[PDB]
Amino acid sequence: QYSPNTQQGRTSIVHLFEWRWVDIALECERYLAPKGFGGVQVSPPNENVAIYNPFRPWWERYQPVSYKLCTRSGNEDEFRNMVTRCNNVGVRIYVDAVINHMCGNAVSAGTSSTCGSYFNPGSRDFPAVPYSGWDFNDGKCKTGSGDIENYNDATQVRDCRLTGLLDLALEKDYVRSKIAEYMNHLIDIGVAGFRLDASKHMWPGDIKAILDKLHNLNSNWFPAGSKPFIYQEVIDLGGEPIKSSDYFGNGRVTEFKYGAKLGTVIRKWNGEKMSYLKNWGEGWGFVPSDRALVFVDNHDNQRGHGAGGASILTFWDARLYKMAVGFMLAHPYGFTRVMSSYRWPRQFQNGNDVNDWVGPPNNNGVIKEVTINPDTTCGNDWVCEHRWRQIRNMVIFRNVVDGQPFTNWYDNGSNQVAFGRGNRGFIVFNNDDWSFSLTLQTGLPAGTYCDVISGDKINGNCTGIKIYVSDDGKAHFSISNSAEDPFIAIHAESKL
Ligand SMILES: O=c1c(O)c(-c2cc(O)c(O)c(O)c2)oc2cc(O)cc(O)c12
Ligand SMILES: *[C@@H]1O[C@H](CO)[C@@H](O)[C@H](O)[C@H]1NC(C)=O
Ligand SMILES: [Ca+2]
Ligand SMILES: [Cl-]
Repeated sequence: QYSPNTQQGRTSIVHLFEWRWVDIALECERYLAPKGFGGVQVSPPNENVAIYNPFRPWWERYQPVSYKLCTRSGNEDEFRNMVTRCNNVGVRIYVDAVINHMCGNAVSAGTSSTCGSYFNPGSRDFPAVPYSGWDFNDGKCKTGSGDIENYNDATQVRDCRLTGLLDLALEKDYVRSKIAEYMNHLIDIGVAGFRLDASKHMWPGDIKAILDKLHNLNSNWFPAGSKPFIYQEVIDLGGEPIKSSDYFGNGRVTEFKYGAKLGTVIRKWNGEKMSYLKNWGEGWGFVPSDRALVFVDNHDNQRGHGAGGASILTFWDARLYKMAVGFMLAHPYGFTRVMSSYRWPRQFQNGNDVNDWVGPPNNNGVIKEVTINPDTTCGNDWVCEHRWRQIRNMVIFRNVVDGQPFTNWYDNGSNQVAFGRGNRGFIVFNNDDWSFSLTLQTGLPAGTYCDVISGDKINGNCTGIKIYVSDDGKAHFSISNSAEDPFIAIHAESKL
């Protein structure tokens, strides 16, 4: 469960948050395959509650009604078509599995669901997925409210309702089997793995029992015996009894400390500096690299009130964001997930965004298609960070330097740092309020290299900055604190 199952050489996955299946299928063919992306995390593909008070919020997708592959992203035919087309070009699909719970206990009964299935939260009746009151933790939870009230009690966090979400009795073989039936339908369709939503709210042993019921990947696309990639969404910032290490026997875990600390370092909060990143990784109290799923931001915390708070960097902070994503993609620690978002009317009121609930761009509730502009950016309010030159080229940088050691570290005692990846890549950062002009040891063979941040290598020439490495492996780097992107990256495949 620890291997991503991406093609050799492809080292990242991209979260195409709220994208429709037909648009992801096209994206796999026209961009993800040629640009070296390993795979895509898709939004929950199972039927969810259609919420209309706040109009179709993104979070309605985390309130299941059934396991039918029928959502605003598309139906089962559209989902299968996307998995087949993506797999046919070597780009994998990872499903966001919402398996800890069904919808909120106070949601009204009826057919207000993405596939019209009937459901009655009050009576614990979800007939589309034979689930009844016998399949929930109402009698197991010990809190006075029935909801999670205190994170200092690890039992309560697993057996009670997360903000009222009906909590499935995951100890029951029937419930484990209905979840495995859903996950195996997806594996047999061709998915390569899963993001296990709300993993902190599930017992490590219950997750293990479900994973033990899962098939190996579809043998028409994957080698025999390939186990699905599992990355568990566990929010562990160190202040509670639940530790993400309790989940290592099931697969990888999301390392939320990664984006939180990279955000405080790049924002320079409480005196933090990039020079402090030499020991980035386990040295900062993070999980083992081989169990980490890393990212700068995710769909939830990019809204400001999630794991990491206001320190999280997002596309809204474009300049610093590209630098954070660049550092992440250059550094060997963990398996990287790049975020791809949609723009919404962010409106801050008393320190909080009152529009953080806004769902994807839409016409009367129907998600808008992703349009591609001649300059390769996206229209219809899709941000497409994965298409930004500075991010896409760093996704390729990670591929080129795959397996290469962290070496040749340099720092000015403040925010000007640099490091290489063996003899395959080198990156330089300037987050100080002054210029960086210095000759550094790069560890790379002599020659002319194109900076893949300010430009590209096209037709044997560089469209942006050019770096000259001499026979001694040294090269001079000049980065003004007022440059569009205060960082330079060069690698074996950007060499002229
Ligand atoms: O609708 C909601 C929802 O889905 C989630 C949610 C959060 C997670 O961390 C999950 O893992 C998850 O599956 C769902 O947040 C919520 C928090 C609220 O206060 C109210 C809500 O209505 C939701
Ligand atoms: C490099 O760019 C110049 C134009 O600036 C062009 O004449 C030359 O042919 C390019 N080199 C290659 C190898 O295409
Ligand atoms: Ca639970
Ligand atoms: Cl996540």
